[PDB]
Amino acid sequence: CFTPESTALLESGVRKPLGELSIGDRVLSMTANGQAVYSEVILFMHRNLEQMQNFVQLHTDGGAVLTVTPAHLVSVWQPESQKLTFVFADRIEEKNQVLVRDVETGELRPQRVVKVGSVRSKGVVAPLTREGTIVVNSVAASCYAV
Repeated sequence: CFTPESTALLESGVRKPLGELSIGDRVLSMTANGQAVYSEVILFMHRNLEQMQNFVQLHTDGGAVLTVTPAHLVSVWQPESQKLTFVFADRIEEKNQVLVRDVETGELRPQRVVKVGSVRSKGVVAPLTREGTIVVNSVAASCYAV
């Protein structure tokens, strides 16, 4: 799950916080091969704005900050094997590479994690897109926490 203040990018340039994102909205998502696409939000697997929760906070070298629950699946680039995979947020370490939207090109490109923090805050949201993934605060993630 994500925090409700986290940002989705909608198809017509709109930004919406996850706590106000609605079914039917089309949001930026990443395909299994790493391409950016728009995908409709079709349901919420979880949506509780009052639920207190411990979150991992991943800060990237380019200034994206992803706040997700420990078992949330986050996209990771492995440069030695040149392969995209998913890793639990709680397993991600500094210097691991996540996939971040470049404002210059709109592509999702690898960026190093520069800080791993934690926070306890209120509200959890898990929108599901048709693609099964979502770009949140410019960082590519699964829709799923395990």
